[PDB]
Order: sequence, then C-alpha cells, then structure tokens
Amino acid sequence: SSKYVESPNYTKVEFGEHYARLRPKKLKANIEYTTPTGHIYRTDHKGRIKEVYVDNLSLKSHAQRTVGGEDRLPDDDGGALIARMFGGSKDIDNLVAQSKFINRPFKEKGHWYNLEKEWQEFLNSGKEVKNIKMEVKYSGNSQRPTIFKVEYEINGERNIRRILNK
Ligand SMILES: [Mg+2]
Repeated sequence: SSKYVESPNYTKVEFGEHYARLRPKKLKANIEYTTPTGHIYRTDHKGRIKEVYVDNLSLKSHAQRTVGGEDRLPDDDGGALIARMFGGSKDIDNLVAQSKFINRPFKEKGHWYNLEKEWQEFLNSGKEVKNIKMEVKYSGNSQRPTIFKVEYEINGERNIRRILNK
C-alpha cells in the first residue's frame, strides 16, 4: 500500500511551529506536520523533506530562488512537491531544489509537470487521486534530492513513478 501509517520515528508538530529557524528558513528534524489542506510531511534527521502523504487530492520569491542551498544547481528551480493548485505551500515546507527539466514543460521531458498534468486530467474527469505517497531520496548531506518516488491510486488502481532529479 501507499496509505499514511503513523510512525514513532517522527514527532508531530502544530502547523506553524515546524520551522527550526526563520532566518534563514529551515525545517525541524525528524518531525511530521499537517498543512491546513491536509497534506502530511515528514522530515529526516537533517530537516530535509523525506515523505509526503495526500489522502485525497483535490483542486484548490526568495524560497523558490534559494531552496537547496549550496547544493542547488544552475538549472534547478524551487520546485513544489505538491503544486499550488492542489493546495500546496509556496514556502520551504513544500519546496525542494528540482531540475527545471522535470519541473517545467519540456518536450520529451518535464516529468514532474507531466505527473501534475495527469493528476489534473484525472480530477477534472471526475476520477479520484488517492493515497499519494512521495518519497524524496537524498545523497550524503546534500539538500538536493537525487530521485523522487511517487505512489498513488486512481480509482483504486495503484501507480508507481520513479523520477530522477535531472
Ligand atoms: Mg512545479
């Protein structure tokens, strides 16, 4: 399955108190927070977003410029894990350094954008996008994701996406 299961490896925090630092912005380590829209995030030991959960998807800056820190590449964008149109946050609690070639529409590319587009088409057509589980993998102490693992169910059918951050 890909449904959210509670875990003792993460301590839950009130939304608004999930930042360890304000200047510069940084998430607390090994925590779990639920956005007002209901999206659940988990951070690892270094304050990096590690897991994202959406029970039921629906249609509803300096952060974008600098997320990823010293590990951010020239062709990276500040990429939302959960798009704004799905109720996603525009801040660091939802942004990661994401290659523009998957974040934006690119011919024969734009995988993350294309995933979001598929989800829109499903929702618009009256189908449910359920139990989304994102796994964000990192390498060493790097703030920049290497690969995105996404699981989700479309009217019951489980789908799996592995998207390299290149
Ligand atoms: Mg995007």
